Amino acid sequence: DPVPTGGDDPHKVAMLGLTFDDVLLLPAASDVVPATADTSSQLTKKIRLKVPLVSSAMDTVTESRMAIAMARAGGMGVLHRNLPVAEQAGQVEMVKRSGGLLVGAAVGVGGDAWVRAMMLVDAGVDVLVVDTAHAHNRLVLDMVGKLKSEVGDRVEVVGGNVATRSAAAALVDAGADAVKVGVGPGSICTTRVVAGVGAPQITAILEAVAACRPAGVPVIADGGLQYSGDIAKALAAGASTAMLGSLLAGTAEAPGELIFVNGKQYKSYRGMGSLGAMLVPEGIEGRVPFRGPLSSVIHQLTGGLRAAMGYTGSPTIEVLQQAQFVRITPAGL
Amino acid sequence: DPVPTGGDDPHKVAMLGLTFDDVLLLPAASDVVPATADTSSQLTKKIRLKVPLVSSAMDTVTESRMAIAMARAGGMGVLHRNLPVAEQAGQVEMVKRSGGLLVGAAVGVGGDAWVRAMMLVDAGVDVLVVDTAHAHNRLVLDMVGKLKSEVGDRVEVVGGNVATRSAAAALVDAGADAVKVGVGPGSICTTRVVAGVGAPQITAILEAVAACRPAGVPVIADGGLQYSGDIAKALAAGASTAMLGSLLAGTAEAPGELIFVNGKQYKSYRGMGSLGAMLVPEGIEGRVPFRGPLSSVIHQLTGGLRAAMGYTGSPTIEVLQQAQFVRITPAGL
Amino acid sequence: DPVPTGGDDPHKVAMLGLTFDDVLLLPAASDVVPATADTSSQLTKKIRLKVPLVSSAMDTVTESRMAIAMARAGGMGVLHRNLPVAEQAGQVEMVKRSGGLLVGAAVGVGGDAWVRAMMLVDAGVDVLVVDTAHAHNRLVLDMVGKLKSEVGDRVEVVGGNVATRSAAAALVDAGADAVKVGVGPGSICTTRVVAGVGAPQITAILEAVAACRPAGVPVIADGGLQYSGDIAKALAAGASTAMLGSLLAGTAEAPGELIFVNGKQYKSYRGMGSLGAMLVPEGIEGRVPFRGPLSSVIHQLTGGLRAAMGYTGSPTIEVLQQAQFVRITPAGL
Amino acid sequence: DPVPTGGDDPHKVAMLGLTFDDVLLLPAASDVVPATADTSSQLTKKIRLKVPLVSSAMDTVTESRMAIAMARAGGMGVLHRNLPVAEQAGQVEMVKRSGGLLVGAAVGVGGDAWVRAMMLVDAGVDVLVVDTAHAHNRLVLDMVGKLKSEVGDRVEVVGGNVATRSAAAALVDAGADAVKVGVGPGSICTTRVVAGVGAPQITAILEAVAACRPAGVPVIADGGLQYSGDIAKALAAGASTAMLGSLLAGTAEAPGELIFVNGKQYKSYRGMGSLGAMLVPEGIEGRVPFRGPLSSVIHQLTGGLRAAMGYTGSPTIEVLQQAQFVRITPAGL
Ligand SMILES: NC(=O)c1ccc[n+]([C@@H]2O[C@H](COP(=O)([O-])OP(=O)(O)OC[C@H]3O[C@@H](n4cnc5c(N)ncnc54)[C@H](O)[C@@H]3O)[C@@H](O)[C@H]2O)c1
Ligand SMILES: NC(=O)c1ccc[n+]([C@@H]2O[C@H](COP(=O)([O-])OP(=O)(O)OC[C@H]3O[C@@H](n4cnc5c(N)ncnc54)[C@H](O)[C@@H]3O)[C@@H](O)[C@H]2O)c1
Ligand SMILES: NC(=O)c1ccc[n+]([C@@H]2O[C@H](COP(=O)([O-])OP(=O)(O)OC[C@H]3O[C@@H](n4cnc5c(N)ncnc54)[C@H](O)[C@@H]3O)[C@@H](O)[C@H]2O)c1
Ligand SMILES: NC(=O)c1ccc[n+]([C@@H]2O[C@H](COP(=O)([O-])OP(=O)(O)OC[C@H]3O[C@@H](n4cnc5c(N)ncnc54)[C@H](O)[C@@H]3O)[C@@H](O)[C@H]2O)c1
Ligand SMILES: O=c1[nH]c(=O)c2[nH+]cn([C@@H]3O[C@H](COP(=O)(O)O)[C@@H](O)[C@H]3O)c2[nH]1
Ligand SMILES: O=c1[nH]c(=O)c2[nH+]cn([C@@H]3O[C@H](COP(=O)(O)O)[C@@H](O)[C@H]3O)c2[nH]1
Ligand SMILES: O=c1[nH]c(=O)c2[nH+]cn([C@@H]3O[C@H](COP(=O)(O)O)[C@@H](O)[C@H]3O)c2[nH]1
Ligand SMILES: O=c1[nH]c(=O)c2[nH+]cn([C@@H]3O[C@H](COP(=O)(O)O)[C@@H](O)[C@H]3O)c2[nH]1
Repeated sequence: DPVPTGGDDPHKVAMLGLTFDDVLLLPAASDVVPATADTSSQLTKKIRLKVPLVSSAMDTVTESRMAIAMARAGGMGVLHRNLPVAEQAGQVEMVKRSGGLLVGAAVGVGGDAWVRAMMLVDAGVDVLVVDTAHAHNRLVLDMVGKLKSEVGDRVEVVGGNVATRSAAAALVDAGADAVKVGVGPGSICTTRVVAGVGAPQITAILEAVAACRPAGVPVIADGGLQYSGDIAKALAAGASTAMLGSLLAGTAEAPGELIFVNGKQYKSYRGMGSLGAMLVPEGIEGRVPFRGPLSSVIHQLTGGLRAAMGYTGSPTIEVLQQAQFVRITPAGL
Repeated sequence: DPVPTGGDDPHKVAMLGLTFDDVLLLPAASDVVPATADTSSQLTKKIRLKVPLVSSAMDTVTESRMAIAMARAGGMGVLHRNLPVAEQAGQVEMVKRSGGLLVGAAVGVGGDAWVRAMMLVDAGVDVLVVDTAHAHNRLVLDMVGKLKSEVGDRVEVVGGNVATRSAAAALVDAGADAVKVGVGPGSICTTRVVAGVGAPQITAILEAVAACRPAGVPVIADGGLQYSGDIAKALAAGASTAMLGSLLAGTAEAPGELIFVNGKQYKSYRGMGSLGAMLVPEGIEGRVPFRGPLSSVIHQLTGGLRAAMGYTGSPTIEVLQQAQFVRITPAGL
Repeated sequence: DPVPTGGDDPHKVAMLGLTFDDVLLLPAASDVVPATADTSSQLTKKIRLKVPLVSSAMDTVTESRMAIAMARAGGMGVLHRNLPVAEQAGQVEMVKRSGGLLVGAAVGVGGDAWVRAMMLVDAGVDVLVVDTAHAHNRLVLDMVGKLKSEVGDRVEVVGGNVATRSAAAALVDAGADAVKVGVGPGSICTTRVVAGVGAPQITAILEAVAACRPAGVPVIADGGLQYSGDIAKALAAGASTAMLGSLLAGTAEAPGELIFVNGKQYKSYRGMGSLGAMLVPEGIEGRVPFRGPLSSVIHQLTGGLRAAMGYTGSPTIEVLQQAQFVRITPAGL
Repeated sequence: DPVPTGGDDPHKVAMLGLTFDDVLLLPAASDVVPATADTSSQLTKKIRLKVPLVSSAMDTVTESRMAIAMARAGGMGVLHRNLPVAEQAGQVEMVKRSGGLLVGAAVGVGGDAWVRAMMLVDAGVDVLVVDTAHAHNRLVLDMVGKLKSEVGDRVEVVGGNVATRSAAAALVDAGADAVKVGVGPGSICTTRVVAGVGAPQITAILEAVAACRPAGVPVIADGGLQYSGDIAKALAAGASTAMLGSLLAGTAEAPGELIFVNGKQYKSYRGMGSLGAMLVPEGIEGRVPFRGPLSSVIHQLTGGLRAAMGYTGSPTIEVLQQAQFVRITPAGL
């Protein structure tokens, strides 16, 4: 008898992938109210954040202003790599000189990326993010391993992005201090349309965590978070932090100017694989509603997270990571 | 082999949650026609209603005018608690002086809520509703138990809201005279977006009833009812009454004035967790179509319920609670 | 362990109901081309149609003009019962005098319905349709049995509507010469919203056929057919004929006049349970695009059916009833 | 106990059919970057293409200009058969005289189709495509066998279209040099609405490949490809090439003129079963956005395919055919 969806191979369709909108967190017994919840969580093996949020390494999201504001809000920014090495290293220094704030910076793969990494380390960066669409490529695993052996106890090395248990395991073996998850889910991502490739993000987190948690390696959920409720869902699936692009792109601190249209305000937001950022693009150029100061956006996001922690009876993010989901049907939206 | 939706824990995604739109009632053998159906049902252990409908404890739904009209229609109102204690107690007296009509009133948790409760009991209220977003919080279970031990044979004590079997069981153990179900489903609810928390309402009722029915405790289905057909579905899932917000907010008797727009009439309707009602809000402020007199709305809702009773062969609500569902696909809408 | 959708009763959600849009017919080996297919099929035990289509007993679909045109096209009309007995009987005579054409007529339940039935039989009707929303009501089963024992070898007696195997079996036992299926699916039906009751139509046909086929009783699929492809699907699920309302309401022969709007033409179409037709209505009043002559509409519908017969390798409707489905996902629409 | 979807036959609903939008390709371990991927693949047993793309045999897609451009781009065109034999044969000669480019041409079934085929072979065509809606009809299998025995080592003979394992197996037995898959999926196809017949295309490919691959016969995925990502999905499901209609209809090289509307440009695109092309039509007449030169469209499509190959670690199309899918939910779109 055939597999009900076709052919005779039961592993051809390997999984059923759930995204954020497919699940809700179940309320549970609680002695936690939103006010008493503790939102701190590991970004990497060595680095703990007060607020488990990181801004995306995108040229419409994180330059020094955003990185400073994120660190002051208890999270962290990852400086984007679409600018000369000297300028990126300069922005690292601008952040570190603003009171010894934490900061990360993105690098790619290869010789130029190596020079960039060494300059960032010299400028005092806390976290290097090897920042790629496909960390299961051998070249990315090599870059992560080479960085960790060279500068590994002066700096934390994050590898990404992955969407499977096997890819997460490979980054763990290469020595990553955190594993970043997300292939396909970004709001400005067209990888699913252009390449037909991706993994729904709740399932991707569940799978990456199955490799990373037994190894003591934190998982960063990256892409597709549209609402504060999604942050609670990502962390409950086992992520330790979430990386945000679109939710932060509309803020005052994000690079780019205010666009006034029809009495409404917008800001430019674009994929780092868009034509404008870079050809077969895998990102789009768009705009998002203007959201005002970063500090207030983060307060709303953390407020939603704290509500989820109270509903699930989670005093800490570590307990939130043990919460359960109910799956919902299309009618549920 | 992994769980097909991710990870190695088969209980991480604990349930598949159905909402009202996911199911239909199956017609069955019948010697009932809508005219002969008996719609009476227990609100609490001690209180039976002629019509199994309760109006929401919301400041755009139930003040004394709505409570009087609901009781005269054979149901009951629950007076909202967004007003001073003296005024809420006054409205209880206004209802009781209108012919010994049944009335309930909402209270929260804590010292002020206690003073409020004692005043309501003194004013002659029939039902206290401990009225919270999360009754599985230890503080709410304590409030329910404290009220029941103190004023428990003078007044009925309802606890809510819950969305799981374990939460319902906890309220039963605390001594609730009814258990109110609904976390996430309200029309003006943004808990699912803000906190990422909720449970689809048919599954939530089925689970709460699995704890409550063996204990002889009635379940009140609260939130997400959009159509008269949903009332029949909630009761068939095992609820004994339904609580209505949006379906009653448009009525003449609801608080608030008529809004004339484009020759159409509306009334304000808002969550009790909205900014206007209260910060990270979990409700919105909106409007609903004006619906005319409450009496006529209730006649239409009970007419739909009676039709369902005839189709399912249910002469009483107790038999309707034994009816079966067919699940439908998205194509079914 | 609970049922995954809630509670501890695996039969509470009894079925997964498929509708027409949930399935496609699988192509199969074929020596049939659309031109050679034979579309004849049993309407009842004793009556075979050349084209397996019947027009709905609705006052915006079938009066004598439609009945004459349907019979001439190789199908049949069922005259509606929203008119005096004398007038309905008169229209039966008008059809029979137009060349001994087949005709049916609807009756309800009770004394007045009985008088109506006797007059229709005297006027020479071929088929009485006991025409109700819920044939599993004991009163309807009694009417079917009483008619069959009284006038049963002069006239064929159809009973409906049902949506389950048990209801179909009950009509078989009462002596129905055909069983009509459809509770909830009609285009102008609001039973699913008002009463929350219904059964998706492919599953309803599959279940009714499981009772009717072993008893040699034909099944009429009634309601929810939107496209010619749906007729092939209904017959493949095991129905022997299909009854059409909305697909025929726009035709020249349907009662009602042409409505000109924005250079487009419409005709009124309304449920027989609508306010205008009859209170808690379970039908709506609307309009449908004007479609021109009935003869041309039937040619298009039979052409689609013949195409399906060629694709499935079915030379006759009896072989089409053995065809298989593939289920499709929401993405499939 | 009944089948959960109705009746007592577990094979009545035979399969669950997935389409392109139901799945994503899973990233895997990779030493492939888009630049190093090899996109060559078998069109037929004897013919390999550099780019695994074929243009549809439609009179709004492929005449000699499109066929020349497709062959120069490394793919192939199939000349449509809605024109006199002499003219179609002439266009074959026009292509062959443009540098010994590969070309195919469509024929139907019967005596006239035979004369057409012989003229095409004499004009030097490389591939005859027996071009029908239903190749599991005995008449089509006979045409394929007759052509292969008569002209079979001078020319390759493709048979289509099929949507099942059994139909693919029948074409293999008849001697097809490739099997073309797609019943129902075309953008301008109304077979699913008119006849109610079809098979979702990923499942159809998986099933056809289960018959064809063990026989060494290539599968051409035909219809429903909307995005470059769909090409990667079709090939991963086991197809060896993809045939494109709508994605190529907007190009400069496609037959038909530019339609200027609202400052936007369009081109006519119509099914070959549409009224205009040919009655009960199973295709529609429409328009598609103007896309510019074919060469640039093919570069974008191959770029998406190469990205998918890098993500899946596939250096060749043969390895891409071993990639795995994750199924997504409706929420996933
Ligand atoms: N999402 C919501 O906030 C929500 C949901 C349902 C109803 N309401 C309505 O809003 C009004 C205020 O209700 P409320 O419960 O927000 O009032 P509240 O602030 O008075 O809280 C009362 C008690 O409920 C518990 N609680 C509430 N939310 C919690 C959470 N996220 N985590 C842990 N415990 C929690 C706490 O024990 C708290 O002491 C009421 O009228 C209620 O009917 C709000
Ligand atoms: N939802 C609907 O009301 C509905 C559905 C299908 C067809 N129709 C059409 O509307 C017209 C009136 O049909 P009707 O059946 O409402 O007529 P009706 O009022 O004449 O009822 C006839 C019999 O059907 C049974 N019945 C009908 N609805 C029932 C219910 N909810 N519960 C139990 N028994 C019920 C009763 O035995 C009743 O005596 C007919 O022409 C019919 O074709 C209505
Ligand atoms: N739904 C459609 O009609 C459809 C589907 C795919 C492609 N097309 C395109 O339309 C054009 C005409 O194709 P066609 O196959 O309609 O041409 P056609 O009328 O020339 O038929 C050719 C042969 O296909 C078989 N066939 C076709 N439809 C059938 C059915 N419903 N049942 C049984 N056998 C059937 C018959 O054996 C017939 O002799 C072609 O260019 C084709 O590519 C049409
Ligand atoms: N779909 C996308 O292109 C995508 C996805 C996520 C993030 N981004 C962002 O865009 C920017 C560029 O990222 P990038 O990875 O495209 O940069 P890149 O071109 O610098 O590639 C870096 C390395 O990633 C690997 N890689 C990337 N795409 C691959 C594929 N399709 N197949 C195999 N290996 C592949 C290769 O080893 C490559 O050497 C970054 O800022 C990143 O955050 C792009
Ligand atoms: O497929 C992609 N193409 C792109 O061009 C692109 N640019 C950024 N990113 C990724 O998207 C994340 C931001 O996602 P959100 O806007 O949903 O927060 C980021 O954090 C990245 O992981 C991309 N992904
Ligand atoms: O999540 C929520 N945020 C809020 O601000 C809010 N206010 C009311 N309620 C609840 O909603 C119920 C009314 O729901 P309906 O409008 O769907 O009838 C009510 O009966 C309550 O249970 C809220 N829920
Ligand atoms: O629920 C209902 N309320 C009504 O008022 C009503 N009127 C007709 N019918 C039924 O609908 C069938 C026609 O359906 P279509 O328009 O989909 O063909 C008809 O053939 C009937 O079975 C009704 N059903
Ligand atoms: O059902 C159909 N009715 C038609 O009239 C018709 N014309 C073409 N085709 C088929 O559609 C394919 C093109 O599909 P796309 O536009 O989706 O690429 C083509 O390659 C054909 O397989 C038809 N199918």
